[PDB]
Amino acid sequence: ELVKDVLNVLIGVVSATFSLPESISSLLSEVAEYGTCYTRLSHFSLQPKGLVFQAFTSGLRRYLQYYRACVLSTPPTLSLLTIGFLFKKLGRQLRYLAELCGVAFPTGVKLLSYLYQEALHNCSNEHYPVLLSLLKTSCEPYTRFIHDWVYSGVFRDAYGEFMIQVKLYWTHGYVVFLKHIAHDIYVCGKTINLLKLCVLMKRSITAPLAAHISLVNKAAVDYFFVELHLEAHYEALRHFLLMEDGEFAQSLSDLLFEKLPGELLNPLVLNSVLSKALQCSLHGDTPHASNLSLALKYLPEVPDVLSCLELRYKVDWPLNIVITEGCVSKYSGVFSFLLQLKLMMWALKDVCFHLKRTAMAGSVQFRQLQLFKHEMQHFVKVIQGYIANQILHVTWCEFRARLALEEIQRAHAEYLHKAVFRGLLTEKAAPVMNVIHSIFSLVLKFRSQLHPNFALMQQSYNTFKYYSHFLFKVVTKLVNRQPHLEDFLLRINFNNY
Repeated sequence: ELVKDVLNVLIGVVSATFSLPESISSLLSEVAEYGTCYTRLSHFSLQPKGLVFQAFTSGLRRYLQYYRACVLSTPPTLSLLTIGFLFKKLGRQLRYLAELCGVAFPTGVKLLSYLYQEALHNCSNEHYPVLLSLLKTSCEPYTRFIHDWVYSGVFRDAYGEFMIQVKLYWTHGYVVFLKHIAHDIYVCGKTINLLKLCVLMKRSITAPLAAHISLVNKAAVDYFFVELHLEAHYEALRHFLLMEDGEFAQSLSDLLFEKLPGELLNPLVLNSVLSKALQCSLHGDTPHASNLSLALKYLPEVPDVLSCLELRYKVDWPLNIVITEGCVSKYSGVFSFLLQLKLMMWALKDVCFHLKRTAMAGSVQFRQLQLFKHEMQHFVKVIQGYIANQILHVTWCEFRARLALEEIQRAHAEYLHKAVFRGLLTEKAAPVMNVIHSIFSLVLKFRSQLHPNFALMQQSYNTFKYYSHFLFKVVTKLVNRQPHLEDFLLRINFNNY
């Protein structure tokens, strides 16, 4: 009858006319060449390189068996033409699966995403369910690795199909699905790995996932405050580095300035002056109060306004990862300025005290002399009042009502950066800082000449009044081009021009 011959070609077994009127051969090739793709699949999807490729390979055999189930089920012996028409709406789909595979071929995520773009490309048509059932199982193992960083945190990779592979401790290199969740997964895992050492709407994935991301991060930040006192370290480093606590800088700087080369630089005096300083603090002497390594960074040789010296805080592991080893370096930048400021309010205090013992001696030469100090002191006691208003109070209002895990890195990087910006240390407003040195220098010369050389000092003060009068113009011209500098005008200029 020949029915059992054509039907035994979709299975792959050869026949009397299938090797490996008269026009029936042409209409036979319409069903024959269908079989050439069925065999061309088992030769390609037989193995049980990549793990996601195996599942997609394991998904194909979940389909062909149905194609083997449909055949040999309905027709015992039907008309010849019935076969060609019955296997048309289904046969052409089998030839479509040849365009998908080879009969090179991506692997890993590159394949799990390539198959996705085949869905939207041919969505409305009848190829939607078959492709979907493949994608629904071709991503099954890939969810498991995603199901590790979310629940357990053990990274299980074999060949690199995962898009992510494996002091600083944050060198798990990272670089389709919605990127709104991609970068979040990368951080939703590193937190767990850090606590261990201490229509195509994708709703079936994010919904069981986003519910767990917010609980981890909230428990991660809460882990820091209520147990490791992150809120304390900030409000403690400010007590020591930014010199917020009086009776400490006025005891440290006051000690060092008593000396001024080979002395004052061995670790016997400068590494001990701190342990004498902390006792006069009336605040501290806690586990926080330690780790104040008063270390130096230069070996100078020999009237100026510079004494290079550093003061570094020290931290331990679960806090080292937040407070960057670069941020503390910038505290050292803002510190050497603030210490340099105290050198004025002590040297200027000296001449105010050095002159006190001189007092009978009342003449025009005397009173006209002392009014210089009153005219120079008021300037420094103004620029200091500015610093003690921006870098310690208002920039601290932010970053204190701002906090209440990635954000902690940026919020801190924004707190200090505003402190060095309002501090006239940025290179943008550098000329405003350069002129300050001319002011500070002249006060030191005024300290050297503690009336044998009055006129030598009278010329010095006149140079001071010129430079100060020059500052009022260079800062004003820098307003048309910084709302931070605005408050300086109201500070330097008041009831004058």
